[PDB]
Amino acid sequence: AALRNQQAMAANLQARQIVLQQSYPVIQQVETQTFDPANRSVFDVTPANVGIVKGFLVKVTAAITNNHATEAVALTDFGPANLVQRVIYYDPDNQRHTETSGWHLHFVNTAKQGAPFLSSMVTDSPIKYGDVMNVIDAPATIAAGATGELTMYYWVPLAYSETDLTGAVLANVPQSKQRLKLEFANNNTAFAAVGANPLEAIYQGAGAADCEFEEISYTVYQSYLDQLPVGQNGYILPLIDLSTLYNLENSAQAGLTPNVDFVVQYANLYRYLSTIAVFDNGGSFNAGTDINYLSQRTANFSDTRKLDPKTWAAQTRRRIATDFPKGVYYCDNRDKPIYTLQYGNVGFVVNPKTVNQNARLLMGYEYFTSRT
Amino acid sequence: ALRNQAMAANLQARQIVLQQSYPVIQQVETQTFDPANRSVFDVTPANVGIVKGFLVKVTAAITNNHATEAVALTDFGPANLVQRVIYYDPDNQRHTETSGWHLHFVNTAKQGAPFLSSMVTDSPIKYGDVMNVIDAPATIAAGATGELTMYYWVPLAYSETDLTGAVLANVPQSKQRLKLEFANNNTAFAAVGANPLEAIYQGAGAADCEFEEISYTVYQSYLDQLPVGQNGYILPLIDLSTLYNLENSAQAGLTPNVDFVVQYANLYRYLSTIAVFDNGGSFNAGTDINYLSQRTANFSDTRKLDPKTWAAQTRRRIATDFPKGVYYCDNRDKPIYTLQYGNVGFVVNPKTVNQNARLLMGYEYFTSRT
Amino acid sequence: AALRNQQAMAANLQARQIVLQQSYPVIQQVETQTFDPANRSVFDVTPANVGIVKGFLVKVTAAITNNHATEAVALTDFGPANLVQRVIYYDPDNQRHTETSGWHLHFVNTAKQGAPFLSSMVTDSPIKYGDVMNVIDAPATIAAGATGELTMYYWVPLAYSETDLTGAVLANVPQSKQRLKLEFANNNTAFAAVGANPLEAIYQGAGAADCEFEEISYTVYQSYLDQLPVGQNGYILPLIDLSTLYNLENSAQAGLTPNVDFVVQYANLYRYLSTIAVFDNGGSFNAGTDINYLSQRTANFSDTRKLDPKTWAAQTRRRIATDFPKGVYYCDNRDKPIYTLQYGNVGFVVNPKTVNQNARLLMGYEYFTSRT
Amino acid sequence: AALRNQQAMAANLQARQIVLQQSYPVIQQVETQTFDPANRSVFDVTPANVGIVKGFLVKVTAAITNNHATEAVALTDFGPANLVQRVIYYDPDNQRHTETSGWHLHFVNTAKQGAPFLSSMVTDSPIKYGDVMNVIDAPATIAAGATGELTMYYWVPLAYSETDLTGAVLANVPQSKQRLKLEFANNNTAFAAVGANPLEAIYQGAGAADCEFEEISYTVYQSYLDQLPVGQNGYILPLIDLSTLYNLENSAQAGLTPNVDFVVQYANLYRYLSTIAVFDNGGSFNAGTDINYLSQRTANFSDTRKLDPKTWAAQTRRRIATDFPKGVYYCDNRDKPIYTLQYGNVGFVVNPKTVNQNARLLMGYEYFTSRT
Amino acid sequence: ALRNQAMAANLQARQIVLQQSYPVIQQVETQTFDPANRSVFDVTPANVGIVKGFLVKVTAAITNNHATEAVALTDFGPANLVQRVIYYDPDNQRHTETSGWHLHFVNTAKQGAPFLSSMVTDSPIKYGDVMNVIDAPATIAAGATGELTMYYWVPLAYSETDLTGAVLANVPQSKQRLKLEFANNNTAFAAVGANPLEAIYQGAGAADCEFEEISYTVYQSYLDQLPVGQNGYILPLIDLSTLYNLENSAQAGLTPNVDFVVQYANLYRYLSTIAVFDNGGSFNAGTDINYLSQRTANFSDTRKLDPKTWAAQTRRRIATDFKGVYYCDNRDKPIYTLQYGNVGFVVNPKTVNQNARLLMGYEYFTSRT
Repeated sequence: AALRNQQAMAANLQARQIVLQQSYPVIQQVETQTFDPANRSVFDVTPANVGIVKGFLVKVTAAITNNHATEAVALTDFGPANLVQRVIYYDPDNQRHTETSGWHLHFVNTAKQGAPFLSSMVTDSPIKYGDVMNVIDAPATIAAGATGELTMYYWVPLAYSETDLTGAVLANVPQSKQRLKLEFANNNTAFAAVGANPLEAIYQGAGAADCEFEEISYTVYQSYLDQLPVGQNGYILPLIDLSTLYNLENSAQAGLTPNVDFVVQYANLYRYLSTIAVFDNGGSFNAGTDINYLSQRTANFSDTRKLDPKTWAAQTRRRIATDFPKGVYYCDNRDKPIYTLQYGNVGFVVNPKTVNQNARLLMGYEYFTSRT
Repeated sequence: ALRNQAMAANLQARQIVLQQSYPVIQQVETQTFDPANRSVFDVTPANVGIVKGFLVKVTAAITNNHATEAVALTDFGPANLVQRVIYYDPDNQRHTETSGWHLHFVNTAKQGAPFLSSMVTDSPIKYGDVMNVIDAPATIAAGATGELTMYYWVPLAYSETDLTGAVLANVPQSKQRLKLEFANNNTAFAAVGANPLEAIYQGAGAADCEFEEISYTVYQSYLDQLPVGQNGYILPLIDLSTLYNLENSAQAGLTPNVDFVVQYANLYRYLSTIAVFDNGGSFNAGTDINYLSQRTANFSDTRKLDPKTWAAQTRRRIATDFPKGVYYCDNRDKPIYTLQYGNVGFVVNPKTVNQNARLLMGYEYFTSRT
Repeated sequence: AALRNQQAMAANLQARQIVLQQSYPVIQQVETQTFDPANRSVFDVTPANVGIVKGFLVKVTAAITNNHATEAVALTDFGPANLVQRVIYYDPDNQRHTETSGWHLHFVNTAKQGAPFLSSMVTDSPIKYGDVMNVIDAPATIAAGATGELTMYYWVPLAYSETDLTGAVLANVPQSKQRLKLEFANNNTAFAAVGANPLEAIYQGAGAADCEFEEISYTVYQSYLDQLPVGQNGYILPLIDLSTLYNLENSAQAGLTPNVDFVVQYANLYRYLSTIAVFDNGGSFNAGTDINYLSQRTANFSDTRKLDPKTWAAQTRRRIATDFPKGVYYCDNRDKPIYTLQYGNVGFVVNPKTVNQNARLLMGYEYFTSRT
Repeated sequence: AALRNQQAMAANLQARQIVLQQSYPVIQQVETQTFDPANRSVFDVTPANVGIVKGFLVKVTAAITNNHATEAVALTDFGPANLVQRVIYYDPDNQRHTETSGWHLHFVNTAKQGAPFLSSMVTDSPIKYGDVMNVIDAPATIAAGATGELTMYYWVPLAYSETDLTGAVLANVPQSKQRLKLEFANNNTAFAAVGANPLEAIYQGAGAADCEFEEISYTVYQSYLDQLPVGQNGYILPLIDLSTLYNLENSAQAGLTPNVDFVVQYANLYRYLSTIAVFDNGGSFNAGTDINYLSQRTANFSDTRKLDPKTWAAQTRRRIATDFPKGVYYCDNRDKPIYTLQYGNVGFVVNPKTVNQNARLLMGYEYFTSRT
Repeated sequence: ALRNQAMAANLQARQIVLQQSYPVIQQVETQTFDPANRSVFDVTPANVGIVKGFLVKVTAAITNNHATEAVALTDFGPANLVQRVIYYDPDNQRHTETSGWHLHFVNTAKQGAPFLSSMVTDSPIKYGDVMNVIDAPATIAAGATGELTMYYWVPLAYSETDLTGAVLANVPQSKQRLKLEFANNNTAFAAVGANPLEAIYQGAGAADCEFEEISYTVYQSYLDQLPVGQNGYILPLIDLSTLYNLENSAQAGLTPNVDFVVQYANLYRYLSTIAVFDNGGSFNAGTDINYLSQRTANFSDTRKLDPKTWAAQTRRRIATDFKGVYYCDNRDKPIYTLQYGNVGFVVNPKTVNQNARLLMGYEYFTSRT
């Protein structure tokens, strides 16, 4: 009783280690396409069915021309992170894993790297290191009549990390394809007029109505483990890792009122590793000034980290070495995931100071859950 | 496992009862009233033989006293003439406790077509909607009075041939209780922009609509002349010690693109599930949903489907679609039965979630009186 | 002698019942794709190899634009049922089961449901039931310059029904894939000009030459039984059910002449459950007026149901509660399948009243046959 | 000792024969697509998992328009053979087999046929045989403003031949898909300007910059053996044949200097059946005039066929009844494959007479090697 | 299964016969005639040794007597100099019964290139069409006379090394019958717009074309000096009791986009199939066909292919194409149903003209039973 799982854990970990030691990691291009967003913006990519799939690195480039006669546009807070609006992955058994927004996926990529994802840090080095290759790049502004070039990368995870295969997918089933759906930005989502909500946009400004994509291009690279190890009983595989879902999902909630606790409940069964809360205060994104405090509480009137916005931000600076954009708040629960079974119902709390019309909290979650 | 013997006996006894007794449908009560004065009634069934169910006939006259604005039927319309029903047997045990609209949708699921409806055909012979069995004006114009008729079947027995859930009432004098809560001037009419879920009519003239009166007649269906044997009454003991109930519940906490899971309880054998996506007062034809499913912990989904494909399965069951935002799931041949609370859940992954969104659940299940 | 089969029958039925009682039914998505028919229209789907496969529910959607400057097009009699031109299934042993046209598969789906497949019946109910979800839908006409949206569903059967597993497929063989081939409509088959044969088309009219698909999308859902029951001798399985083929096939025959019996022979060995005969009278499809009578006869000059077209149609109204489209005739032989061994050669007969140029009978059959 | 292999050989050959005698050969379409190279040119085809796979016949058609106002373009030496730039195949175990250029695959198809692949020979026959069906076809020139239509076929081999199953693939593993990757020509590879290197191009000429594909279409047909024979121990299969890789691969080497032996070493372990050497003399392809001689030598200063270009070409005329295009040299070692273990290191030699800037030798190899 | 023994013996006997006997090709008959008077001839072969086949040489002079219009060769051209052939062995059993054009196409399929053709090469040495073995003027102008030469090989034995189908004729005096029906003034010339299937020339001057004369010479190929053993003549009994025949048939009832299936009979082991799509007198290069295939009931198609891909397989067999003529090689694994129609040849037409039909041609083995 319960000892069977203690054994299962060791067997799973043992097999994971053997797989990591014996297999060979491969990153391979699976598809590349250049398109005009005016014609199409939704794509369904069919990755290869080889060994254990760890994730996908998605490269996105775009050329945007601001055709306005006189006015410019400037990057929104999320900018190129909004080149992909939504990403959804389905495994060979047609089970959904990650299903979230490009901006949420990007903030998690940053959280897991411990710094702005794939960024180039600035130093005093006289040797010419720096932003040489423009891996993630977008012009701060695009003047009237100008064309800007952007590059963005997203890592869509299946496995939790390079050493923790929890969430990985065994794609060996012939005739049963995986599916990576990408819903890209287009001329209706990428450009926000002055005064409009910039949340999902790339550029905002007085020239927005005349901005257009010349083209968008994407290349999907699939990362997997080949040459899987075989034993007496055949393929040595961590069964728990491969039967666990590691997913990112987002949601939206409204109903905030000044000085009243707004509580977003965590669902049961899911083990929440991180939580992101974006306070879209009716299109306004503020640097903590519209919030009294944020917290996580296990009901029973018990906060584990009720903090003023600046102190909450301080905890985040310890995790990613900088602040997330205005109105974006992060919470790390990786070592002790929020799990309602072992702590009772828990909720994420925001007590707003100021609430504009159409205010809402956009939540992003990272979690583990059993397939069955 | 002396169960085989128990079940074998139960089934034999059921057949003898069906073969030997005689079916009776009898009026037990009629009443006319004004919702302004009262809307909750406790009907006392007759204690005779084996009770199978109650057919409740409801008629109403609604007057739109507005000066110039009309109102139109909501999606549920006359199905909201009864807001709730509750049945207590002679032993003080509750069976069904649910909403009028859920009861109606189950009546439809069990019939295999919109309950007591008249199907349209090319027949030149004048069959058709001759008797207006379930009927309500599509609109009631300013100053007009509309006449409505609605029927509900409150089941105790599962069907005419399966007496599981039936109630033996020749037994003690202890009374049965059939509680009915009717629509009133506060629930029947929804203003433009208001949630129409529980209403009968919605529109610009709603504030000035009112019931002229409501009338109901309850007919009790039972088996009389029960067969007697050596030890006495030949009765299906399993059938009569099992409860067949309909129940509803409400759940909230939906978030775009995240699986919203409503856990099934253990002990109950769930025959069907209905989930209504009240998206903050808006009812959409699947466009606000990514997919629906039924899932077992650590064994994934047994039917994760897009909304149209989910609707396709329902079309095979009732020959049409349920109203907008209403989703049905048939598990009659293999009832959801966890044994462990929440081993199985009903899933809805929403595409868009408005303010005050929630899922209104409706269940049909069997469970032992224990 | 012959008693071994009487036992085999009981053993087969007993095992079928155990399988149905013990296994758990599952319907799961296996593949979804959106494509432009101008680029490709033939797909080979590789389903999953899990337990006993009962069939596939195929969802097909499409957007069609009529680019003609002035003329409209209208649905043909078959309409969206022609979104799939042909379907062919191969089991793990590479044996072919169903191999037929989308229209034939659809008429059989209707015959087995007892009403137009997945249709919404019209009633006097004031409660808002009806065509709410547009499960099978297509606009009656597409005007010049307009775009119409269509949805179609086909059930590709392996097992005869949900309770009769005859024809089902055991897909447990690792490395031996099943194959579901779908040949979709395209810009050359979907649109018929005025006067052209509408048989295989979706729309016909004066604007046909300028009609085009914007896109077609399909999703294949696989229905199967999981958690198969095990006994003393291992897996309990109905061996006769799993070694019998339940197939739909179609063919074409020509050579009709006014007032002369046109006879299409049934082959031996096959047990024919139903027969569909479409009188493509040179592109004209008539409501029985071009036929004297139809029949089934066991040679030896012996008709079992020689009937005038209206009386033949009456028998069909008893089966599907309405008539099949113009020129489509149905015959139910489910309780007593046509089997030449037990009745001698048998043929399906049509004695035409009028025969246009290029007249032919398109036959559709539903049958059971032994793998070996 | 070593006698076990002598037995294994006989068992393998015996089983191969049984398989060939008992199975039934099938060639079946698996996928067809029409696309615009401007949008995409790389495709990953998932073939069916049925029985023993022998190879794939790939049909490619294209429409090319020369939009130049005044100048024409003419076929390069390789022409339509460059419609496919690269082909790569992976078996169910994710092991790579052929990985080469379309031109190399085509020259090997020719070598194995004993004449230009799928060509129509010219004869004096008065009966109208000839190029009736244009199986492999391309207009010699495409004038300014004209559109040309091309058809090309490639056979991608797994099995060595129809009677020698060495290299064939057992594709029965459910959930483990094979993969046939095709990288097609596009508007950047198909058209060479005057003076540019024509190696990978289809057309070259003064109108090249304005040439474009209207479309490219491909259809993949899979050839396999069905109804595999079963014995006492189950499936009768040639284990050596099925565990041996028959692959084509190509490479590039530079560093040539006039009158000096340029040697390309053969790797160990591989059994080389044929060698192709293309002398890309800085974009110039000459009919032997830039070469002193070619040879194969087993190191130890020992040539087995050191020949002047015309005599080398004479040996090739005995194999394919004509010459390969300018600068393309072929060497048949089928009966006695080059194997470094049994002959020591061996190399292919070219001693150039003239060497232009950017000269290089493009090598194409056909070989057998053990999976393990 | 004493078959292994029978086959083992048969094969050994065949090899002894091939090793010990001596091949002979001998003229048995020559004749010149005017098609206006007669066009059907019954040639009597010599009854000697084991007969392998007959080489039939046909020459003809055609005069275009039209005042001003010419005619041009049809697609089959001189292959239509013989309309039909029928062979009866000494036991009154028929072997081949087919058309001259089908016989010619099989001659080509068996050679692996256009029968008795001269391949063109870059050789400076003057090899080439020196002897005009099979030859016919592309056109015959008004007032001109053209000279034609055609050869046909009527096989009994399957090949020079496989005596299956050969005939033992040293046997009874009972005569063999090689029946030949030649083209005549009514079949050789097609008017513009008329079906050219069976014609040699077609064109505006056709009505006034005529044969000046036709001549034929039949050469018989056989094995003499048969080996004798203990019991007597050492003979491959299976080879000599098996018939190797070519036969043709016609089928109609084609409809656009519908599978047209021609069933194969049982008992016969079909080595090859030829299907000619006579689309109402029009012969197209695959453009009127969606696909062709060979299919087994309840096991789908073994080779459903588009017309060009079907043609590609044929190019591997005869080094050229294959208009409207389609070939299928099943030599290594002959179509053999056991049940009539278990297998069929399929053609799904794209366009069907009036009077469309498929003209089938078969090569098969079957026991004398």
